[PDB]
Amino acid sequence: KVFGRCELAAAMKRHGLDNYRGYSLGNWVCAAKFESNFNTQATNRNTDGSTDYGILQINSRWWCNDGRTPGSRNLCNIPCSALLSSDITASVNCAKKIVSDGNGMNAWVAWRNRCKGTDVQAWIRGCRL
Repeated sequence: KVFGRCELAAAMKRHGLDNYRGYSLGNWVCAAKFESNFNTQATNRNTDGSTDYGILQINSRWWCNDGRTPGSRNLCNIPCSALLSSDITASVNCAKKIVSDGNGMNAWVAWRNRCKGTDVQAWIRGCRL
């Protein structure tokens, strides 16, 4: 499922992401935009053999099990395929664990390079939240 900007904002808000660990809703929507272009089915292979899954491009080396990343930890206790679902619950729950890890949203490269320090409030403009 490819989410609309405001549709995703509302879904993330309902799932408790607005201001989670101090990150306003705009940050999460911006991250999703640049990580997967709002597509829940996005997957990307990394040079180290691990794969990024879903709306927030969560990595298989540490967070989910995809059966093909040797020596990986499954910290979110879920199969990576669960992260490609149209229901973002699994992605959100796992994202919460990642952002609490210590590096905050810096864990998401696209966020660090394209959202951090920008007017993230623009990502939720016009939305009925």
